[PDB]
Amino acid sequence: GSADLAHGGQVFSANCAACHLGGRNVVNPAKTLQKADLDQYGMASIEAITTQVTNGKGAMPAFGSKLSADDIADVASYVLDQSEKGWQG
Amino acid sequence: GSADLAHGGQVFSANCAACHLGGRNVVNPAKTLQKADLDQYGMASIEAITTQVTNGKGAMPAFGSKLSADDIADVASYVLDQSEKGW
Ligand code: HEC
Ligand code: HEC
Repeated sequence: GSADLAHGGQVFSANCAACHLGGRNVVNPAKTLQKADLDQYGMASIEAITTQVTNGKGAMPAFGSKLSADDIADVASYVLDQSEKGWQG
Repeated sequence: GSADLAHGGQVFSANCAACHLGGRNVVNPAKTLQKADLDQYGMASIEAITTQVTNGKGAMPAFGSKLSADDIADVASYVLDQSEKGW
């Protein structure tokens, strides 16, 4: 596909899969990356995901000082794309 | 003392149990709060626990901007005390 989504998947594996492998949320099981959960909590957008990745929230760490702006844009795109695809395989 | 440990337990329930319930570690089972693990990684002290809680590490979030210094001292004392008596 696109370069952005591919790089987003690498940012995801290295920074997010520890808690969200395959769209899970092993820490807070009510707040997964499945589309229904993103929709329930108003997180089904690039800007909302970007805000939470940048600032952290609750038990989720912040990445705003550790990732580049492009890294965060790409990982947000990857999450939204995988969520729309049902985190298939 | 007893006051510190009691408040530490409340800070722990509100901020740490999501990942460390009963002294475990839902994200990385190799790095629990059990005495053997704290000893292995040099984390079996108020100073070490305070630092990690304040700064975060890896997938563990930082709490230094969200908790008072007293909150962090107390939760550190709680964790050390639980580890010594076995969670
Ligand atoms: C474990 C330490 C995590 C890391 C690593 C990542 N996330 Fe996370 N995420 C975690 C928690 C505990 C929560 C809920 C926070 C709360 O209190 O509300 C979240 C939530 C999200 C969400 C929203 C999910 C939803 O509302 O259903 C998103 C979109 C999200 N997380 C993305 C994300 C990214 C992109 C990560 C790597 C940069 C990442 N998380 C890491 C726990 C953890
Ligand atoms: C999930 C989002 C966590 C939250 C909430 C808390 N901790 Fe944590 N802890 C977590 C991880 C992923 C790790 C290992 C980090 C690494 O990469 O090395 C830890 C580690 C600790 C340790 C050291 C344990 C050991 O070395 O065996 C301690 C003492 C510790 N965590 C304490 C602690 C406190 C007091 C918390 C609430 C304020 C807390 N953690 C929350 C994951 C998560």
